Amino acid sequence: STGSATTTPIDSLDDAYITPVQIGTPAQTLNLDFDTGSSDLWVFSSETTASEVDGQTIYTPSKSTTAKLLSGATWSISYGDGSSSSGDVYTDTVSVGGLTVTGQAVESAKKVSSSFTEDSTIDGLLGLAFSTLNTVSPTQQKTFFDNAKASLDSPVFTADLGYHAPGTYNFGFIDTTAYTGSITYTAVSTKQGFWEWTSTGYAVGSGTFKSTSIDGIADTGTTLLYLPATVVSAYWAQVSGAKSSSSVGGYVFPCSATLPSFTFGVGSARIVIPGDYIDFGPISTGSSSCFGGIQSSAGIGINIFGDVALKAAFVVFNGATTPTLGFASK
Repeated sequence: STGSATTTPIDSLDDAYITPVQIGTPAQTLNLDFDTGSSDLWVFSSETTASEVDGQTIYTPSKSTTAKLLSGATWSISYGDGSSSSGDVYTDTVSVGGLTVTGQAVESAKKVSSSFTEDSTIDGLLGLAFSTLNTVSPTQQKTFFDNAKASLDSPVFTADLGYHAPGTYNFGFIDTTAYTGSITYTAVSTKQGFWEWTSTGYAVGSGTFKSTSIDGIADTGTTLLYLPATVVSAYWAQVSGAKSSSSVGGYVFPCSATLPSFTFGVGSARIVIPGDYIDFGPISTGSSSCFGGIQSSAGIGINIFGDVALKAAFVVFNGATTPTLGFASK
């Protein structure tokens, strides 16, 4: 089997992407944030504290003839940005782009933090990291991909995120029309439960490539590119007036600037992030200070190849017995 679904930016900045997901019988379609940095499929629901729901579409398990309470199971998750959610668990039928999993754990939120409430466009998350990170207790649950894998034509999914445009998540096949040149594959460590890999270096604009190993995670659920302070300083030094602002929470730059590109290495291959992808616009409405899309990972504890990086590539998440990651230009 295979599946193919369009993923759409939630706003004009590509802050996140939403993908429609069918849950239950008859189908209830919710728009979920596919997150290769976590491993829980959770939704706003009829159980979510009413004051914490503001415009989201909810899953109502009592209206699904295939929903079953997973008795005794609870979940609770905290994300790198400080947001969180928790609740109980149902199993139900879940379909993405025509690919159906029966008995998928659907984690129903009883509580969500303010950032989730305030984002009316995201109805929940669909985790695509390794199932070892799943938070359900006392019986850990599998991700949608893990459940689908054996049925797929090939044990892979691909992320093809757009810049200010829709893109695609495919399951079970590689669309050879969706990228240019060849796909370069690179090793993955699953030790921390992430799609963790090592970039071979970087360049700033038309500058020379610096060969250096940068360990990080491919994370579709993180907006920006978080890299070591040395690398980030070298990038922003090429933008007149750019500076790190403790008050704003990162590097800012004059909105009048033209940003240089940023290149990262994948083995001997190179992925070029155009300068425009690194512009996250005014820090506040009407400001002439703009927020940068490359930020320091210092104090996160891990480097993160978030959407800024991933949307410059066609990315293969290869879930074979020994997982790997592939990157192609597009």
